[PDB]
Amino acid sequence: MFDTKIAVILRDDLAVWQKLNVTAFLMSGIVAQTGEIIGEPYRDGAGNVYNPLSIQPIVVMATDQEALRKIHQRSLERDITTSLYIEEMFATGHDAANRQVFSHFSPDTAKVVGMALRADRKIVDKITKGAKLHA
Repeated sequence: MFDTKIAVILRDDLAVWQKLNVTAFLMSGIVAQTGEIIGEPYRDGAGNVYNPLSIQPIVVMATDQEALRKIHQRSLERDITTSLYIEEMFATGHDAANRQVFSHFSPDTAKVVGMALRADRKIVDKITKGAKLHA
């Protein structure tokens, strides 16, 4: 059990492939930020070894555009550093280009399609208010 909680919030209108793509990228940021979540390697019944994974549970949620905006706004207000993915980042597969386009928007104008955060559990619940757990 953990002081913190990991949450991923997606824009509900995304295609399923888009939700999976965004989740993958958001989580890469979460691991980069807190390498301590990675555990021991997985080992199967034949002696095969696999990547170690997050030891901490990950809650996935979805909501609408304007609801995702306030969640974004709440996280900044609470001094949380988040992973963030905007709609325009679907237009290229290049880190430099996507970081560039990302810089063209602010929280009041961005079209956020996903966000992930890891923060003290009570804080996370306040930030994510409104969002629905994903089906």
